Amino acid sequence: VCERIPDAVSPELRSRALTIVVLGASGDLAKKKTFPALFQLYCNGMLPRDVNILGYARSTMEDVEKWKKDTLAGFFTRLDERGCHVGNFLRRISYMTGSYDRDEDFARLNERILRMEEAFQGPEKGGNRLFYLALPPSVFVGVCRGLSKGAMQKPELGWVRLIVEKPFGRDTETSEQLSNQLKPLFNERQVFRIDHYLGKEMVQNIIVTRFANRVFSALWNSNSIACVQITFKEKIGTEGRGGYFDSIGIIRDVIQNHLTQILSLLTMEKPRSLSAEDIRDEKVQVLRQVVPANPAECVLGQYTASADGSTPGYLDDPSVPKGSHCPTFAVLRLHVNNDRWHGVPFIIRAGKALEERLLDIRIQFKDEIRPFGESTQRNELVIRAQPSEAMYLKLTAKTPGLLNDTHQTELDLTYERRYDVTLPDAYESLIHEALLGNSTNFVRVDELDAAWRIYTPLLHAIDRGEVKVLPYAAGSCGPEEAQEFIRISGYKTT
Amino acid sequence: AVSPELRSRALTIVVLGASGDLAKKKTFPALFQLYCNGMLPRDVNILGYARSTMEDVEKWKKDTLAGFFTRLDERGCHVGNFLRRISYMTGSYDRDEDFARLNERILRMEEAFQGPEKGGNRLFYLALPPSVFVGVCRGLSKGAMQKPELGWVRLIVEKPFGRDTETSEQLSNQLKPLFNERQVFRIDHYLGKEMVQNIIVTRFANRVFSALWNSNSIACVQITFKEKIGTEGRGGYFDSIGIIRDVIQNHLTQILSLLTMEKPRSLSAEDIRDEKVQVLRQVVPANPAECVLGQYTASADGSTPGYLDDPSVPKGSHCPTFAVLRLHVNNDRWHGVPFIIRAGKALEERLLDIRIQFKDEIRPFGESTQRNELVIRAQPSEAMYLKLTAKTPGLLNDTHQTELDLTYERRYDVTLPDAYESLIHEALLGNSTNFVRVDELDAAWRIYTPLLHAIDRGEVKVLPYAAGSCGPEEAQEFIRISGYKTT
Amino acid sequence: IPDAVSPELRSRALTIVVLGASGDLAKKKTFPALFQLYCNGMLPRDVNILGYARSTMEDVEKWKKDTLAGFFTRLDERGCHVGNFLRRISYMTGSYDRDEDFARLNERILRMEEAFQGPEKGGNRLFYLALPPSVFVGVCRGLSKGAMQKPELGWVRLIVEKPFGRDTETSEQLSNQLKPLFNERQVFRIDHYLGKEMVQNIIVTRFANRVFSALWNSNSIACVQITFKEKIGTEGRGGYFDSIGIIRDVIQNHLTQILSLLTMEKPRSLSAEDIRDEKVQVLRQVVPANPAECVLGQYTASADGSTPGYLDDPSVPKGSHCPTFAVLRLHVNNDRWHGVPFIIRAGKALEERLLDIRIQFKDEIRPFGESTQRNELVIRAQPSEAMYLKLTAKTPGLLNDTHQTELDLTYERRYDVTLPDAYESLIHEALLGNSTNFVRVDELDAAWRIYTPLLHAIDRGEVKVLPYAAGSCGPEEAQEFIRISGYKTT
Amino acid sequence: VCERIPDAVSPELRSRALTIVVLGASGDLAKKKTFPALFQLYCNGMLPRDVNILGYARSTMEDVEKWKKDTLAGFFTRLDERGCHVGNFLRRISYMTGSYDRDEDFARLNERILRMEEAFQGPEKGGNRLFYLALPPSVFVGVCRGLSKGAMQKPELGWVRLIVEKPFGRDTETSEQLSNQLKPLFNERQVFRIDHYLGKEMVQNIIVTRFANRVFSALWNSNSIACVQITFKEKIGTEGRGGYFDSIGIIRDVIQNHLTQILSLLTMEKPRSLSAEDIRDEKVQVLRQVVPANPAECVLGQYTASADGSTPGYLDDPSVPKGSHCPTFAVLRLHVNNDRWHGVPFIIRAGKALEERLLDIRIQFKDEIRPFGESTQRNELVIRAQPSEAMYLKLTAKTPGLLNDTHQTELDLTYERRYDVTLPDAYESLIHEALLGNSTNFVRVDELDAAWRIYTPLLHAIDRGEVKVLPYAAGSCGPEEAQEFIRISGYKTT
Ligand SMILES: [Cl-]
Ligand SMILES: [Cl-]
Ligand SMILES: [Cl-]
Ligand SMILES: [Cl-]
Ligand SMILES: [Cl-]
Ligand SMILES: [Cl-]
Ligand SMILES: [Cl-]
Ligand SMILES: [Cl-]
Ligand SMILES: [Cl-]
Ligand SMILES: [Cl-]
Ligand SMILES: [Cl-]
Ligand SMILES: [Cl-]
Ligand SMILES: [Cl-]
Ligand SMILES: [Cl-]
Ligand SMILES: [Cl-]
Ligand SMILES: [Cl-]
Ligand SMILES: [Cl-]
Ligand SMILES: [Cl-]
Ligand SMILES: [Cl-]
Ligand SMILES: [Cl-]
Ligand SMILES: [Cl-]
Ligand SMILES: [Cl-]
Ligand SMILES: [Cl-]
Repeated sequence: VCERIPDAVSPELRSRALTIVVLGASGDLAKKKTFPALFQLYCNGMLPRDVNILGYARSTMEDVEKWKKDTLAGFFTRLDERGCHVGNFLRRISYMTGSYDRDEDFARLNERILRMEEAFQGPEKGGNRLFYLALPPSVFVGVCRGLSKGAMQKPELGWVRLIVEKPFGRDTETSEQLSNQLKPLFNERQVFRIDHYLGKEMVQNIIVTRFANRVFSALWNSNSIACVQITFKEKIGTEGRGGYFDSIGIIRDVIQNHLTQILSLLTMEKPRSLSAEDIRDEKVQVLRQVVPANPAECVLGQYTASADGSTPGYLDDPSVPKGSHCPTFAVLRLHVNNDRWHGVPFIIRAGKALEERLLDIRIQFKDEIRPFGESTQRNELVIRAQPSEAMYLKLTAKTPGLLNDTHQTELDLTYERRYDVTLPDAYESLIHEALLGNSTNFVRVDELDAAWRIYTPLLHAIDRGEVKVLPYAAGSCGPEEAQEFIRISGYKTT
Repeated sequence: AVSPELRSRALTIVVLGASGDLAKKKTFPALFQLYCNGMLPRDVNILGYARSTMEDVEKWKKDTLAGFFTRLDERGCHVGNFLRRISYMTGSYDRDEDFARLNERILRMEEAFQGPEKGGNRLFYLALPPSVFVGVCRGLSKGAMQKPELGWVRLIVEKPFGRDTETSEQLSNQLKPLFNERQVFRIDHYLGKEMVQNIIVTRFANRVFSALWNSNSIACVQITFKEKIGTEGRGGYFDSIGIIRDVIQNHLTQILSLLTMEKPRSLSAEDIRDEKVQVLRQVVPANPAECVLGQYTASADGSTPGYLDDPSVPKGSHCPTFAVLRLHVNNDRWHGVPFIIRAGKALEERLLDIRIQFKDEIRPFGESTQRNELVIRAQPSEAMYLKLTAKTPGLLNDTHQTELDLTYERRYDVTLPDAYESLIHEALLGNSTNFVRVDELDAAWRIYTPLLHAIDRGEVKVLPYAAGSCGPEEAQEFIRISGYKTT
Repeated sequence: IPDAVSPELRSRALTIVVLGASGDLAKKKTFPALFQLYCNGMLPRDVNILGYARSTMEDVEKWKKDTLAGFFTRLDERGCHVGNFLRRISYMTGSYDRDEDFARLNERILRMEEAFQGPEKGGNRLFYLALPPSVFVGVCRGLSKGAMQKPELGWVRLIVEKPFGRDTETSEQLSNQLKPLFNERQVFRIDHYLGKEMVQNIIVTRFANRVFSALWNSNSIACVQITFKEKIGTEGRGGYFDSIGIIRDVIQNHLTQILSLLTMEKPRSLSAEDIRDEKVQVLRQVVPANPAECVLGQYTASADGSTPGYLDDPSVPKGSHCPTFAVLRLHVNNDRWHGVPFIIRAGKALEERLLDIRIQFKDEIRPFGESTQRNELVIRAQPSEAMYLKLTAKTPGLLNDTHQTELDLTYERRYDVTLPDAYESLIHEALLGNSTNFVRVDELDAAWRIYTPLLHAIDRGEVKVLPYAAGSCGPEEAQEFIRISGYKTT
Repeated sequence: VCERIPDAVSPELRSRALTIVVLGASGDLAKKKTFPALFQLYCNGMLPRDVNILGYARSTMEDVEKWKKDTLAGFFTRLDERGCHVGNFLRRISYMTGSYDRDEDFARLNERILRMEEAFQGPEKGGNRLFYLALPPSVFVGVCRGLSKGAMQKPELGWVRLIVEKPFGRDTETSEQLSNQLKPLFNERQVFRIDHYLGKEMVQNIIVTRFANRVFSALWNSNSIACVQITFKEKIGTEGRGGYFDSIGIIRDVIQNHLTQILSLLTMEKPRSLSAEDIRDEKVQVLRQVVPANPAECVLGQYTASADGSTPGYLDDPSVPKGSHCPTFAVLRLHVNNDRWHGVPFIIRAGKALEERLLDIRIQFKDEIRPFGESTQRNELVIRAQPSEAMYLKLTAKTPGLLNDTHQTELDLTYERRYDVTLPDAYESLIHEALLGNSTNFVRVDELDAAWRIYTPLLHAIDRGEVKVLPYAAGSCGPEEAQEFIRISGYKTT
C-alpha cells in the first residue's frame, strides 16, 4: 500500500542543486540497472525533492514520455509498495539526443545543467553534478575529454563526480593507457570506477566479519586456514549478444574485476582506520603480492549444447566467430606471497551455462587430526552472497541422541529468516556512496593496475592459443578436469 | 538392538532403594526407554530392593511406577511387557540375611536364561540414603557378587560423595577393599546431558574452536545454573548441603573440567578421565574473598515464601541458596583467564548455559564492536550460538550484533534421551568416561573445601534476595569486576 | 681516502653550513662526525664546511687546530688527514636576527659554489642548526628569506636539533611557524638515538626473523622495560636542566623513539614514509601517561660527598622540584599490545651508565614451576653494544637441577668493526636524502601527546618528587612500582 | 694434583650392600665404556666405599691383577687428577669365568654375591644387585633365564636391576619376541634398556630447552618451524669388524635407536610432570604417530675407497660378504601425523666414512617474506651435541657500521667457553640413574615397539633389494643424490 516519501537526503546534498547525468540512457545497463536504482533511492527519500536526472545518448527520441512510462518504468521493482511514486520520479527525468565526440553537443548538455541549477530554491548558488558513463568503450575517452573540456562546474560552486563502468582495458598495457588518458582530464578524487560486487550486502560485510570479531581475526591466516575458494556460477549462457563476450572471456568479465575484489577483501591486512584511503591502501597492498596466475595452474571451458537441446552451444551464436577458443569457464589456483598467506591455496571459479546460479566464498580450515581422525572433517566458513544471503559455519558435533558418533552441522545466519529488510540492489548503495563522496567501494587507479598484473601473463597465453579450452554441456557442472584440479589444488569436498 | 556382549549372558539390573523418589522419578523411567529402544535384552531382570513392606507390587508398578513413563503417545503399548520384567523384594540394608536373600533371587533368575553363557551379568543401582551406603556395599561385596569368569558386576553409585575432602576420602577408603575402581560407576547426571556430552566434540573435532581455546583469544568463561524453584517443601535436606555442595562441586565442576582439559591422548575412558583429573588438580582452591553468597527471602508479591519460612529449615540458618565464584586455573592455557561459576535457586528463570567470552578487537571498530561470545545452552532449549558483529543490513554503514545459531529443537526431529538413559546404557556397555573417578572426585573437593569450611565457620556473608529476582545486587558487580562484560 | 662519495653528491657543489659553530654541540659532536665522513671518503674532497656563529674569534686556524681537532677520535689511523679536512672548514661571525648577516651568508655560499670544478653550476646546501631555542624561528625565517638555492640548481636540507617545544601546544606552535618556511621533505629533525647501532638494528631483529616476529605480541610478552641510567649529574649545567627535567630531556624524545620501533606494526616496505607511518600509528595509540602510574626523583649528595646534591648547584634555583629521575608505566591500546605493561626508566646520578631494552616473556608454569623463570630478550645499546636471550637450561654435569643461561652476541668480541658515532649516520643519511631516522612533524606531535598531561600535573606541583643519594639506584619506591607494574627480577 | 674422594653416595644406596655385576667383562664395551664410567663414579664418590664390582665372562683368566692394571686401567681418562685412585678402585673389582647357559655357573655367581653381601657393615641386611649385560645377542635370553632362575635377591632384601644393551631385535617381530621372552623373567621396572644418547649433555637438555622456556615453547610447532634436521656423521668406517655391521646397517645401528630418541624428545607434547612415566608416556605417544618411513622418501649409501687410498672401501673388508648391499649411509624424510607437526618435514641423517664427526639438531624456522625478502633467510636453532657442545640461534641483523645492509649472526652459548665443568661420559649418567632407580632415560618396552614400527617396512624393502644403495668415497660428504633429496625435502642450505 502507497505511502509518503521522507525528506531523508544527506545534509551535504541539501544546500546546493543536484544533477545526475546518465550518459548512455538508451543503453541496456541504464534501463536495466541505473534508472531502477535511482527510482529506489528517490522512493527511499535519499535524493533531494528537486533532483535533475538527465539522460543523454545518440538515440533519437520521438516520445520521451512514452520511453519513460513503457520502457524505463517496466524495469522498476517494488511496484506493490512504490508503484504510485513512478509518475513523480519520472517527472524528474529529462532526455537529450547528442553525440559522444562533438563539442557543441557538450556545450548543449552544460547549458541545460546550468539552466536546472539556476532553478534551485536552496541556499548555495551553483550545483553538484554526478555523471554516470554507461557508454560503449569505443566512445569513453571521447566523452571524458568532452565533459572535462566544458561540462564542469565553476570553481568553489559544487563537486563534479564521474561514475565509470567496465571495461577498463583488456590487460595491463591497454588499461594503463586509459588511466594516462584520464589523468590530465580529472583528479583521482572525482573518478568513481564501478565494480558492482563492492555494493553486494555480503561483500560489504567481509570487512566487518574479519576485523570486528576476534573469532575470525585469530583464525584468518595460514596457521588455521587450509584453502580459500571463490565461486561464480550462472545458469545463463552468452547468447544473442555473444560476440560482445568473445572479445572479453570469463577471466576479463568476472575473475579480473569482481572475484579479485572479493579476493582483496578476504586477504588484506587490518586497515589503519575505516577511511576510504586506509581501506583501499590495504587492497592495493595485497593485490601487489598475488603471484601472477600461471597457465599450468588453471582449467578452461567453453559450453556446448545442453543434453536435450534447450540451450544452444556457445559456437551456435552467429555473433561468435568460427572456431573461437574463448573460455566461458575458468578455475585458477592463486598464491598470495606474504607471511599471512604463505602456502594457502586460493581457488577462483567462474563459469556460464552451469548447473546453478551461485556466488559464495568458502574459508576451509585445517583438519583436527586427533583424537577424531576420520570421525571429523575440515571446518569451513561459508559466506553465500546469492541466491539467498546466508553466512554459516560448518562444524562437527556429536550425533543427537543415545548414539555416540559424530555428524556435520552448521551454525547458520540466514538474512531472509533473520531480517524483515528488503535489501537494496548493488547499484543503489554505490550510487548513494558516490553522492555521499565515499570512495571505499570504488576501484582506485593503482588497485586496477594491481588486478591486471595478476591475469595479463595468463590472458596473453590464452590469446596465443597456449592454454587448452575444454568443452562442457550447457547446464552441466563444467569440465570433469576442473574438479580434479580443485581436489589437487587443496580443496577437500563435503 | 542390544549390544552383542549383553546378548550372550543373563542380565540382572538390581535397583537398591526402589521405593525412593529417585528410583520412581528417574531410574525406572530410563530403564523403560532403553527397553523400548530395544537396547536392553527382552529377558532382562529388573529387581527392586527396598525397605518398603508393600503388599501389591502389580498396583505399584501399574499406578505409581508407570505414571512417570514419558513417551506414552508413541511407545506406551510396551508398558505392560516392560513391567512384566520388574520384580520387587523387601529387605534390610544392614543384615547379611537380606543380601543372602538377594543373591539367592538373582541366581534363580540367572539359571532361567536360555542363552549361551551359563553365568549372569549384574548391574547394581544404589539409590539409597547416604547413612546406609557403606552398609549395602559391604553386604553386596560379601555375598551378592558373580563367580569368576561367569559375568561382570557393576555398581552405579549416587551422590552425596561426602561433604568435603576428608569425609569423601573416608568413603573412598571404605570402598577400596570392597570393589575395584573399574567396577564403580559414580553418577553425576550432567555428564549425560546432550550439550555436556558435545563439549569434547565441539572443542577437539574442530579447528575453529581448537585454535581459539586458550588465554590469547578467551577473556572470560562463565558457567550458569538458574532455577525458578526453591527448597519447595524439602528445605531440611538442603540446609545441610548448600548450593556449592549441591550444584557447584559436582555438576558445574564437571562442565569446568570438560571446558578446561587438554586434548586427550585418545577417545578412551581413562585417556579422557586423565585429562579431567589433570586440569582439576591445577584449579586454585576457591577463596572466600572471591565469591558472593545469597539466601532467598519471600517473593515481591508473596507467591514463593522465604527460605526460612519453611518449617523443615532450622531457625536462623545461614545456608546459601545462591553462589557466584571466580576460579583460576593455574596452567599455561588458562593463565589469567577468569572462570565465573554461578548457581542459585528461586531466581528469575530456569537456565543451564556455558559462555565463552572472547577478547575485544580494539581496532578498527572500537565502540562499533563488542566481544564475540560462544554460548552453549544445555536447557531450557538445547542451543549453540556464536555471537558476532556484522554490518547493519541495508543502505546504512553501521554495525549490529548478530548470531550464527544452531537450535536443536528447530534443526532435528530426534526426541533426545534423559541423562539417566545415556549413563545407565554406558554402564551396561562398560564405558566409564562419563562417570566420576576416585581421583577426579578428590580433585573436585580440594577446590571447594577451604571455602566450604570458611562458610561453615561463619566467615563468609550470606546476602538476602527476593525469590524470583536475579539474586543479590552485589553479585552482578562482582561478575563485572571479575571480567565478564554485559550487553 | 677512497672515492666512496655517492653520485648525487658529486655532480653539484656541496656546502654544509654549521649555524652555531662556537656551540658545545658543534665542537663535541658535529665537526668530529664530519671529519669521520670526510676520512671515510663519504664527503666530496671539495666540500665547503662553513661555520656561522655570534663568536667574534680572531684566529680561526688556531680554533680549528687546537679546539676543533682536539675532539677528533681515530688519530692513530686518520691523524694525517686532520690538516686536509680542516682546510675545508671556514668561519663567519654573524647574527641570528639580521637579514644583512644571512645575505652575507648567502653571498659566501655563492662564492664557494662558483669555485666548483664539477659539471653542474648550482650547489647543494645542508644547514646544521645547532642554536639556542630562542633564536630558532629567527634563523629559519632568515635562511628561508634569502639563503636558499635557486630552483632546479640543488636541494636545501635543514638539520634541526632539540628542544622541539616543551609540550604539545609549544611544539605545535613551532611546527606551524616552520610550515610556510620549508616543505617537511627539507626538514631533518634530529634525535641521535635513531643513529645508534643497536637502535638501527631493532627493525631487522623484529621483522627479518620469525623467532622474534612470532613472539612479538601480548600472547608471549609479559613486560617491556626501556632503561636509561647515567653516573653523571647536571655537574655545572643545572639551570640549563631545571627548565626541562628528565621526561622532556630523555623520555619524550629518545626513549619514545625506542618505544615506537619496539611497538610498531610491520612496515609496508623499507621506505622512509612506510617506516615513519608505522611509528606515528603506534604512538597515536599510546594512552597518555598518568600521574598515578609514575615515580619521580631528584638527586641529593652522594653517601661520601664526591658528587654534590642537585640543589647544591648555584645555577639551580632555590627549592626547585625538577625531576632528575622518572619511572613510568605506559599502555599501548591496540590488539598486539593489550595488557602488556611498558616500563620507561630515565635517571641521572645513578649507580651505572646504561641504555638497554628488556623484553620479558611470560613464564612457562608447567612442568618446571619454580625450577624456571621468565625468558628475557635483552638488547644493550651501551656500555657494551650487545644482544642476549636469557633462558633456562639443565645444570651441566651429573646434576638436574636447572640454571639460568644466556645465548649471547657481543659486538666488541665478534666484530673488528669500529662503529660510527650516531651523528655520522644521520648526517650521512641527510646528505643521501633519507628521512627514515628523522622525527616527522606528526611523529613529534604524537610523542608530546603521551607526556603533556603528566608534564602539566608535575608543573602544577601535583606529582611527588622523591630524593635519592647520587650514585644510588634511585628512590626505593621506584623498584616497588616496577615490581607492581609487571616486571620480575631474580 | 691427587685429592680425597668424598662419601657423596646417594643415601638410598648407603643402607644396604651394592654389587655391580658386569656380564661380558672381557668384552670391548665393558673395557672401553663400562669400567671407565664406574671409575669416574667411584672417583666422584657417587658409589659406596665398599662396592663390589664383579666381572663375569667365558674368557679364562691367567692374571686378573694384570688385566685390571694393564688392560682395564688403560681406558681410564682423568689420570692427571685421579691417577692415584686407580689402585683403590681396581681393589674393588673381582673376575669370574663361567658360561652364559649352564645353571651351575649362575649358582656360583649367586654364591659369590651373597658372600660379598654378608661382608657389609651397614644397617640393612641383604643387598641391591645391578647387572650390566654387555654380551653378544646370541647369549642374551640364555643369561636372562639363568640370572632370573637363581641370581636374584631374596624378597624384601634389596632391588635387582638389569641394564640391557642393544641390539633389541632386528625389526618389530624379532624385538616383540625378545620382549615376550623377558616378560615372565623380570618386571618392566627392573629392566634398564640402554641407549647412550639419552645420557649426552645436549640430549638431556632438550626437555629443559623446550618446556622451561616460553621463547621455544611458543615457536615449537608447524606455524613457525619449516624443517627439522637430525645429523650423525662419523669419519671412521667399519675398519676390521665389518662382518658384524653387515648384519645391522646404518638404520638399525644409529637411526632406529639413537636418532629416534632425539626425534621423540624434539616432537613430544609437554609432559604432565617431570616423572619418568609422564616423560616416557609422551615419547611413546609421538612415536606412535610417526608415519612408517617409505622407501621412496630415502637415500642410501655404501662407502668406497677414499680419493687417496688411506681408508679402504667397505667391500675391501674380508669379514664383509661379496656383493653386499649394506647401507653405511642413510637420509630419510619422516612425517609426524599430528596437529603440532602436520606438514613439518623431519630429515634424519646417519653415515660412516664421512667428511667430519658430527651430532647436531637443526630447527629451521619459516622465512619472513616481507619486508626484507632476499635481504633475509630462515632463522635456525642449532643444538650441536658433539664435537663441541654448543647451542646457537641463527638470526639476521643489520651489518655493523655506516653500511645499511643485512648479515647473518648467531646468539651463541658454547659450554667449554662458559663452564669450567669436566662433563661426564654418557655411561656415567646412565649407570648413576640406574642405581638411583630413575627410568626416564631408558627405553621402555612400548617405546621400543613404537620405534621399530617406523623403520621395519623400510628395513624389509632394503633387505628384499628394493631400495638403491649409492656409492660414495670414504671421507667425502656422501652421495650427491642425498643433498638434492635434502633440498627437495624442505631444508634450505646455509
Ligand atoms: Cl544449432
Ligand atoms: Cl538471487
Ligand atoms: Cl537463520
Ligand atoms: Cl605476456
Ligand atoms: Cl599445583
Ligand atoms: Cl539475530
Ligand atoms: Cl536453527
Ligand atoms: Cl585411578
Ligand atoms: Cl580448611
Ligand atoms: Cl585512539
Ligand atoms: Cl658507549
Ligand atoms: Cl652463564
Ligand atoms: Cl661472541
Ligand atoms: Cl593538562
Ligand atoms: Cl662366608
Ligand atoms: Cl626389585
Ligand atoms: Cl626387551
Ligand atoms: Cl601413551
Ligand atoms: Cl595414532
Ligand atoms: Cl669430540
Ligand atoms: Cl659463548
Ligand atoms: Cl602404552
Ligand atoms: Cl614389510
